[PDB]
Amino acid sequence: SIKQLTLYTAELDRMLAFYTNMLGAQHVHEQADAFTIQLGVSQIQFRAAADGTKPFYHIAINIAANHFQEGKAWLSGFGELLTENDEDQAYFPFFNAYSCYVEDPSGNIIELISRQQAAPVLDKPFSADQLLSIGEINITTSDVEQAATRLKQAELPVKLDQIEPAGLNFIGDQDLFLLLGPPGRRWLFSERVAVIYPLQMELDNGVSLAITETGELVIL
Ligand SMILES: [Mn+2]
Repeated sequence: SIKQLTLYTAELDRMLAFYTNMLGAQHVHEQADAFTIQLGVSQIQFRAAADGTKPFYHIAINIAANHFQEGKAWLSGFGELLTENDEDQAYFPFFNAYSCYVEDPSGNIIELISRQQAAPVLDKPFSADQLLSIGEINITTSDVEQAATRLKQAELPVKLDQIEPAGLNFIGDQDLFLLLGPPGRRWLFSERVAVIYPLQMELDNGVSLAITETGELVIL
């Protein structure tokens, strides 16, 4: 799992307000030029972006197998559900998962993903407290092959021979997938195209990595 994910935002105040309203004050902690949100076992720290930049990312959050429709209703309370092909939800056969989407104030593509066999069945109502963990984060890089190699050296599940430098590459198993790809292409459910912005993350296993502002994946 992702223990800590650090992202940048040009809209810190609006984002603070948005996530405090969505998740509750108990899940959000404000700092001077950053704040954190707790998503189950995962934390995201949003930091002030450099002037003249407007970073955004694609983040999917795991929810229970049996709570996709509740999650979808809940999400729609915070913004208009995104659509693709006139559909306001998606089914992904490869992940056997249902997904729904909204944009936050920075234009982040916030997905709720309900993995039908790779998530728990929770016999209990859905709420902000039932966001399980981070299920997806884009790793948008200036060198996909170099990135894949470093990730495998970091001992992450990478099938090097399958890596497509020009497309999206799913890295992981179970309930967490890093979306490794180049910039350029429009994200599903969004007007926005993949663009390199910096981030860093620490995994549950103690592995930590960074994407520099030029798109280099660097294993910290
Ligand atoms: Mn996704």
